[PDB]
Amino acid sequence: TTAPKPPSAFTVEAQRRVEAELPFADRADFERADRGLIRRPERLLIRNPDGSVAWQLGGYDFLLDGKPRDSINPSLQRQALLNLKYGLFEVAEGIYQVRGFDLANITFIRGDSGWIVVDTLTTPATARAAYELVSRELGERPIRTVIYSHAHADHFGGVRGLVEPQQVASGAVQIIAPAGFMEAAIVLAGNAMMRRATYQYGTQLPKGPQGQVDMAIGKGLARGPLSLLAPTRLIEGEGEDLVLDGVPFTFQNTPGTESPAEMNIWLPRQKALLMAENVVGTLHNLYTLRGAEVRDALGWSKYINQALHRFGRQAEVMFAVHNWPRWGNAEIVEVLEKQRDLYGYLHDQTLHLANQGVTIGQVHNRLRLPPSLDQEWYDRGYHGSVSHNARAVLNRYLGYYDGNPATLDPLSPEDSAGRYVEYMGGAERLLEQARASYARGEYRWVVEVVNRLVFAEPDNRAARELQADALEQLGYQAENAGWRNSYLSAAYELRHGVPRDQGSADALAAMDTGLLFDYLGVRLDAGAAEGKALSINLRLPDIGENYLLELKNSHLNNLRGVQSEDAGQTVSIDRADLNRLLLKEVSAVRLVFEGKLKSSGNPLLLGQLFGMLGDFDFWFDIVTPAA
Amino acid sequence: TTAPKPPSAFTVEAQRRVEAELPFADRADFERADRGLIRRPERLLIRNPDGSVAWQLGGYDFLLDGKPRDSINPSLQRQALLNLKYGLFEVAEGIYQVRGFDLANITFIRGDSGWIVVDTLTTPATARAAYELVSRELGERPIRTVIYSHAHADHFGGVRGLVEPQQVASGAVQIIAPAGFMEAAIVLAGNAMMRRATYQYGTQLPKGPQGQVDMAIGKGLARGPLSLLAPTRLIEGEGEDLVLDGVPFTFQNTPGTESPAEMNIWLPRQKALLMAENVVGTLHNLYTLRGAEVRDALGWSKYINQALHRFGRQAEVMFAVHNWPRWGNAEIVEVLEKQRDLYGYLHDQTLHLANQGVTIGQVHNRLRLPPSLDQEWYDRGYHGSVSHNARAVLNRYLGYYDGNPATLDPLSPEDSAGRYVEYMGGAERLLEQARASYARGEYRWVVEVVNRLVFAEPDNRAARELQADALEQLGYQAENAGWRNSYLSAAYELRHGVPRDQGSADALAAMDTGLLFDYLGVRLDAGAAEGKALSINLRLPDIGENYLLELKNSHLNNLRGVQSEDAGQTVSIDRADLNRLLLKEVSAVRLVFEGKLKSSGNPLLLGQLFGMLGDFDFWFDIVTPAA
Ligand SMILES: [Zn+2]
Ligand SMILES: [Zn+2]
Ligand SMILES: [Zn+2]
Ligand SMILES: [Zn+2]
Repeated sequence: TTAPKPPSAFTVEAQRRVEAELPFADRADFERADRGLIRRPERLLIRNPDGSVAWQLGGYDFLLDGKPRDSINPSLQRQALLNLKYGLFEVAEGIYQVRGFDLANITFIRGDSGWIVVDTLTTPATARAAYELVSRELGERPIRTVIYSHAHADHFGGVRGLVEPQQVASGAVQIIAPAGFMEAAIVLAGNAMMRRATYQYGTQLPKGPQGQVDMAIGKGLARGPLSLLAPTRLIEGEGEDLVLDGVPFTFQNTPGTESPAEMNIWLPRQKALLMAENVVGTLHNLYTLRGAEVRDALGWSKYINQALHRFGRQAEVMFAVHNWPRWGNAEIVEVLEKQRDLYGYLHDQTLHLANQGVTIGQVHNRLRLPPSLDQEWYDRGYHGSVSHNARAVLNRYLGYYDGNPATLDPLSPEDSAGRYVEYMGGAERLLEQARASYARGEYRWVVEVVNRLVFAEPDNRAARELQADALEQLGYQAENAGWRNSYLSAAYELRHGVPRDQGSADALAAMDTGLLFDYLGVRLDAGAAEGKALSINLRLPDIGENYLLELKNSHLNNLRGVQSEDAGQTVSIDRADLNRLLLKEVSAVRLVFEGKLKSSGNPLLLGQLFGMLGDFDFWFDIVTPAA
Repeated sequence: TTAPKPPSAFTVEAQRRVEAELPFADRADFERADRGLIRRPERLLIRNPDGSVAWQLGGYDFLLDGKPRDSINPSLQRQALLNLKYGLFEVAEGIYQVRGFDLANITFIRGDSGWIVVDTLTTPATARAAYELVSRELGERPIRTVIYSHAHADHFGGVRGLVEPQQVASGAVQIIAPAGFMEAAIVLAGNAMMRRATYQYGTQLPKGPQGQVDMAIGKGLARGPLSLLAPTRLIEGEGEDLVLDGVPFTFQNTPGTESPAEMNIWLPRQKALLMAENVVGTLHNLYTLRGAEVRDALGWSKYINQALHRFGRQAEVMFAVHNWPRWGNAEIVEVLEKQRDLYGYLHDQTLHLANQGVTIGQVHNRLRLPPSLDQEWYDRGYHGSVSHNARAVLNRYLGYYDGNPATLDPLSPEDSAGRYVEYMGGAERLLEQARASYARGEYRWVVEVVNRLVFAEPDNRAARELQADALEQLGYQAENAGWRNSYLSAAYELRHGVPRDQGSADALAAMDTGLLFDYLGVRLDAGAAEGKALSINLRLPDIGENYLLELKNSHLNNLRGVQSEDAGQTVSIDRADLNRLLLKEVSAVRLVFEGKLKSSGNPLLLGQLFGMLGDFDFWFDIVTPAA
């Protein structure tokens, strides 16, 4: 049947096992998340200018009860409660945070004349709504300075809810980031990334006991326009000691951790340590299951130890861009140490195992945390997991292949499935014996093999539903947010199928010219390029950039700071205008007649180049072979 | 049984099918490889100071008749002959390389008063044996200058074969390398790598039609001591223009291509362009099979184009650190162009398909090169392959997890395998069907499925012998040198089982202290460190260095530039001696009595720490679960 089935007796047995292993008697965080609450709006409904709902908490009311339900891992349900403690907070003297308005927190520091604001949330609507609370409770003041902790959409995404661009250009507002920021915010596997993000965040899922419950570092993500205002000042080297509105500020770049650009903030007046997303109320991801580049556990662990050693020693509160503060120099030194040696263990021991021959596809089943790290709530794998970080690590050092030539050149799962089912007595006998495995709770095994049958015959109703039940039974058990979301999302589309009938200005403007052409490079229908050849000098004089375009062997090349004598067209167009072109906010025909788009040589060639460009459908099949 | 089997009907149909796919008619490389030949010595026999053979070519005699064999892919056979074209060569005026003294080429350039040497092969014996031949053939000259094209050992490792410390330190010999060479030269999965490397290079195989025929960038790899001297000057920035003993050199750095530190070299006076390992006679690795970090196809494509646009236009000969030179600006331009568009198409088209939802499991079965690139020998996947570079590329952007929560949390292959065999009736009905499939040629199917049973029942001789039979046919088929070797090394361990048979001073000397201790942390047995906690101030007075060592929650941390007044112990020891300690040249005890190892605080802690350092077996089980 197509609906969410109650937890099975094993799934419950699993939840009972969690009670037995995790120190639930430690309830301190509940006090730490309550501390300093200034205002908690009775209800929260934040609306984008479109009329759409960015952000909403009432779909999580069923959590407010605090009662058990057994289709939720009880450790995860605990984090889901603590992430529902939203509103305005004092962290320390003149430093404040609004939590539970979005995935991340926005943080307000008092200066002599007005707010220094750290990060800005995902979208303008929630940023705005958050600063309005700061204006209602603490009294209205202007935003002189906005600091990006690190280069994620979670933190620069609502900057247009707070300030608007002429304040920046005029300089009523400054905007600060670590060196690396603009390069790091910016694409090339974005369609793939955003589709597998629907899984990881469970975006089709309803909010509920069988659906979405929590996203580890927050409830979830706000939806709406993404914005992006460039920094006017960058922190270089190892950091800077700056004064902003008369408040002293220490930046400590940790490049190449949870982001390529990132920095911790040390506030010596309040003895406050704002640790970016380096350290939060969860084991962070080394590899997001969304799809990404692997992250350096080792430099991660090493930068937390540098923070322990320069600031952790003399700190009084430690707070972050997600989750909540911990006060007390003793709790601060311990947590930092434990987090330091979390990313260290994951790293050191994963590779220690790999130096004993344990592959990328075994290491997750062998690595376990020592008690002193497993028994911490801030060390649970809510966002990242022990399992998939150790592979991520393994994958960082040795790549995807396990050393075994049996798997050096595999057949696609759809083309391999048919013979798997034929060897196993066919579907009806594959299933029959699968149910027997289902009926004793080997949900990790049933998902692997029934998967084969769904790929061999994706119209087989029976294959999908059983696979779904194994997947949903597996999700109810999940401690990690992304896992739970991911699993249940699969079950959703096996039961119903996928949707059938289905830009940022700031982002495309943020995107480097060279990289646009690199993004453009990904466009190319090779079928259309086959046999083709052209070269085109592009010049964009607003930013003083000249590029050589060269298509040949079904590949678009681009090279900054060179032109050719032999190029068959010269195009001359401001980058500003070229974005409007790709954003369709002007017509090219309108640009050329305006004398904004200039041409010499063959005028067709640029048009030909863009004619050969395919597109990418958002709803591609993940759980079945292509429809 | 235990011996190698003939090519099957389906193996040599496959060998045939290459027949028409590939232009055996262009044999123009053969004149390319023959040209400039000054001497191919009678036979090649290079020994180390050991008495053992570094290098020898007489085991490749079977190819010298040059008759095709169906146990070899005819394209690899073409390369394998081409790489037999060893000896001393002229490339241009006053430019010579010896080829076929090691995996790479060594390059001698005439100066006003001596040689400029570019690269050093793998080990001191071969580089000295090269240098002697050059000295016999066209006169003894000193090497005043040695240049490292890049940071792989097959190019620096033979430097002590040509020079040694006092001529460098007197300044009679300078050493040029690209900035960042030393960190690039030097660990953390050093053991895993190497053992998966025996399979890549097929160190266990015989040289024969039924073993190791070639290694794509050359014959194979010489065996010997690994040396390394430090540079005296570095090329920084985008590059630099020097005059060495009257000869004008231009250096174009290409960092983060085949090596993190690399440079192409341009010689204007002969119009000669030495293209490092950016451009050689083969599709190179993006992802080495032994296990390493994914490399950046895109930067690689672009640096070739950049070189195309600075030099290629005006080059007359283009030679490289592997394989053979090519003459004619028209050819030289063309080759470059194709190579540029090769890695770029690889990068773009993987990302294109990925953006349409083609996962890490399908992509290599989707992507194909277009003819222009396919039908050039130098674009053949001998070293790297289109099939594993795509997956690497997909892997660099999205990671190892293909998106399907059926694979999110797999059971190890040896805990699921059993049911995979019970699912297929039993080791009876798996072998029955599997030998049926073997008769129809389905070798990529069979190596997958039987590996289920070899993992389920790692003693079953019929599973082991069949798996081996299917893997060998695949190895004969394979166009790739690593692939072939891996397939035919797997076969060899399945049949005979894995040996039960049972370090470079310069290498450790060049290893940063932090990095040395990062690796020691990896050696830490997690069981012996549980619950303990110690902190050590390490001082290394020779190099001015100070480290804080901290073990806690089962993790070894190390921190440069820090000292704690609460450390339980302070150990004071020249890095040079800590080297010697780790190279077992000298004992801990003797260093105490020579006043070379001093202590204060708790004198025992350093010993306790080292006591908790475990060890690794080299010969770990790859083709079966851990014995
Ligand atoms: Zn982030
Ligand atoms: Zn965030
Ligand atoms: Zn190399
Ligand atoms: Zn090499």
